[PDB]
Amino acid sequence: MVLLESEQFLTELTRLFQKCRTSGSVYITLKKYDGRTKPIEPADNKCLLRATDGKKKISTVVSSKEVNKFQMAYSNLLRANMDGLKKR
RNA sequence: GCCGGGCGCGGUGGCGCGCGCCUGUAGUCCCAGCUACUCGGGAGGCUGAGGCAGGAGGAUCGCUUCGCUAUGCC
Repeated sequence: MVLLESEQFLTELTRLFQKCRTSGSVYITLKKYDGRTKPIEPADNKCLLRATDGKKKISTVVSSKEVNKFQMAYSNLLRANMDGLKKR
């Protein structure tokens, strides 16, 4: 798939959230990433996040050296783009 | 040989396909065409892949529920 870095991944996730506003759903999947590139070397410090809407899909890999920078930005992006609920 | 799958709607005689919904792998991009006919063509990555039968777990399709008694010639 379209594998991008965190900087472009967040921007494209923003576009997905905006495009799935009036019609469409946003699918976000998080899973521990081993690092394999060939069918069954195995790394234990990677995580994989895939964002799709049915038509366009993007994927990203976050490691230890970038977890600290990516966590806050991802949480802020979710807070900004996941509005539209009841406030009780 | 493999590189998503399924549900409903729609088009086509048919394939490819468009829309909405749900759900995966470490593992896809582009161009719209093939012309009575079961995946049209191009460019990339992989060695294991395909089919059958059971089991638990998601969104959905079809069914549903007249007696008692009280103050008293104090």
